[PDB]
Amino acid sequence: WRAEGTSAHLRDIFLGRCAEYRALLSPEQRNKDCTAIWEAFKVALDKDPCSVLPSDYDLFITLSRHSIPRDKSLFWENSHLLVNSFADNTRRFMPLSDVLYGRVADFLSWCRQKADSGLDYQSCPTSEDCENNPVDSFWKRASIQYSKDSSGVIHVMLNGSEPTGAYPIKGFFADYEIPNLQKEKITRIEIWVMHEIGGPNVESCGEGSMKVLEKRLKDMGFQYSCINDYRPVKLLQCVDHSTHPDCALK
Amino acid sequence: WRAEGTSAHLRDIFLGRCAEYRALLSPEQRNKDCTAIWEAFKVALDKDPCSVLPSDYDLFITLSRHSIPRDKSLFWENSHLLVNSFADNTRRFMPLSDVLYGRVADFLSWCRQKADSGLDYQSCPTSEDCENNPVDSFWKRASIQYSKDSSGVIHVMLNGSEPTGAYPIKGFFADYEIPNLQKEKITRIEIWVMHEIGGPNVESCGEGSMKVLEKRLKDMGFQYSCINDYRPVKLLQCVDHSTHPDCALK
Ligand SMILES: Nc1ncnc2c1ncn2[C@@H]1O[C@H](COP(=O)(O)OP(=O)(O)OP(O)(O)=S)[C@@H](O)[C@H]1O
Ligand SMILES: Nc1ncnc2c1ncn2[C@@H]1O[C@H](COP(=O)(O)OP(=O)(O)OP(O)(O)=S)[C@@H](O)[C@H]1O
Ligand SMILES: *[C@@H]1O[C@H](CO)[C@@H](O[C@@H]2O[C@H](CO)[C@@H](O)[C@H](O)[C@H]2NC(C)=O)[C@H](O)[C@H]1NC(C)=O
Ligand SMILES: *[C@@H]1O[C@H](CO)[C@@H](O[C@@H]2O[C@H](CO)[C@@H](O)[C@H](O)[C@H]2NC(C)=O)[C@H](O)[C@H]1NC(C)=O
Repeated sequence: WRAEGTSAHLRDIFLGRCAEYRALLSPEQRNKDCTAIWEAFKVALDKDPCSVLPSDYDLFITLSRHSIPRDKSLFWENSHLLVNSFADNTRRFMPLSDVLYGRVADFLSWCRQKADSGLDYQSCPTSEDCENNPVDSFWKRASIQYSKDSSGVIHVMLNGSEPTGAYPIKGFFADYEIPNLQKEKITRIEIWVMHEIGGPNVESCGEGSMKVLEKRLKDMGFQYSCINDYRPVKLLQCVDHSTHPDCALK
Repeated sequence: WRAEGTSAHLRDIFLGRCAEYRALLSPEQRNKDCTAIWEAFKVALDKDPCSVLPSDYDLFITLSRHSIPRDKSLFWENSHLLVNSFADNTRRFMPLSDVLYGRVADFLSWCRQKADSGLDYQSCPTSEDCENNPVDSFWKRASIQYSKDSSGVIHVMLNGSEPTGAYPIKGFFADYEIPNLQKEKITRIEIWVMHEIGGPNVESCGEGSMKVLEKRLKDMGFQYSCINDYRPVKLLQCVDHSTHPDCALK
């Protein structure tokens, strides 16, 4: 397998994240069974590492699903760490990694061994090895739910320093989230194209892949907007480059 | 008991945090038994809620102690959340909450029932209810170790918008950390007096309690320096006040 093996102490990490997250929930939605949720998630670790389908996690989602505040969704591509830091544990926004079912598996890996009941800690199948692997199917399933339950002002953070452009036509956002957005409960979509401090400006709003994205969104009939280096986020990137001119304050 | 009761699912949270932290540990000091560590922690947990002494956590400390990178220590007062954010999980600096034994208890609460073998999820004793309570003796023991194991350039983040002054002459830093710093392995102490954006400038370097802190450190023989609103941290504060004039860029 050409990808990371399952995360060590997966169960403990999972249950822990689940426990801590419950605190961030509203008492009316606070009653979540972390053991049951782990139990349903665990089903994929009992199948062939190349035979797990998104729907296999339907029960898992059912047990952990909860509502997302209006205007709090934050989608993204190529900006994982910045999104988590900016989202600041649901304080500012609530990206998929700050929603119960996304929180418990964020950055982790998992998969059973090819011909054995045990978990493979050596490596796990990538999309190339086989399409229906545990981790991908998990995220496809989780992305869909996240898209379906999102409402109001939709935010999206893209990387304008990514060599392949800010918008991947075959990414999770393009294949599993844009299609699952309930247009009826979405007021508008606002893109933030971020660039590395002094970093390369491969694409900015309205250029290259961003034209492809914008077209699709408008075609689908969405009020749309785009901001290069959205300030709050730029300020956060700047924390690590205080002396750089782009970060100098008045 | 006037303090918060013990955190729900204390064990699951503790084990999860411990498990996750292991990854952030150097391959040499990655050998940590979380269950063991939890069991040692539980030794102080099962005593009378007002009969727990810092010494009661010696085993726990022994089993979870690990080195702190030279020049990466970050002490503080009245700026817990900001410190946790800036440190950004051992990436920039390594505050006590980013060291194994601090990370497992950060923000949590705990104590056994006045008269029963079960944990009291109703309330826990505060400093006034009684001195030797589980939580306070914990941070006393942890603070002492963190200080004992710090070296290089010592950093300290204080809140200059604190009504009562930046330096609490009776806080943990003054009573349990400053006394345990090892001068022979410390180069200098640098303080960052942070003020709320727009917020009040109750005290700045060289004013009020800051004069006391400076004088104490100097009488002890330390090289000392103080900075008002250390830029990197200021920028982080600015993330939430992007439009405020103190946060405008060039
Ligand atoms: N919101 C999300 N949170 C976490 N992982 C996600 C999310 N959406 C999709 N994923 C999947 O995360 C898996 C991990 O693969 P990597 O791309 O190596 O890691 P990463 O740190 O998530 O990098 P990114 O998403 O490309 S910036 C992929 O299968 C992603 O498609
Ligand atoms: N490095 C540390 N990490 C976490 N808690 C600490 C640390 N040093 C001391 N404590 C204790 O944290 C406990 C929690 O009390 P609070 O002061 O209400 O919370 P807090 O979030 O720590 O707020 P602060 O310290 O005033 S900004 C107190 O018993 C503190 O003395
Ligand atoms: C935005 O994309 C850039 C380019 O891929 C990321 O920066 C690269 O990060 C990798 C891994 O850390 C490095 O090997 C490259 O050298 C980096 N290139 C540059 C120009 O910095 C950047 O990390 C991405 N931003 C976010 C938030 O994920
Ligand atoms: C620095 O100290 C100030 C003042 O004690 C803290 O701000 C207070 O925070 C409470 C709770 O959030 C509010 O109810 C008060 O209105 C705030 N006072 C002021 C003047 O803003 C502030 O949180 C501290 N900073 C940090 C990083 O902990």
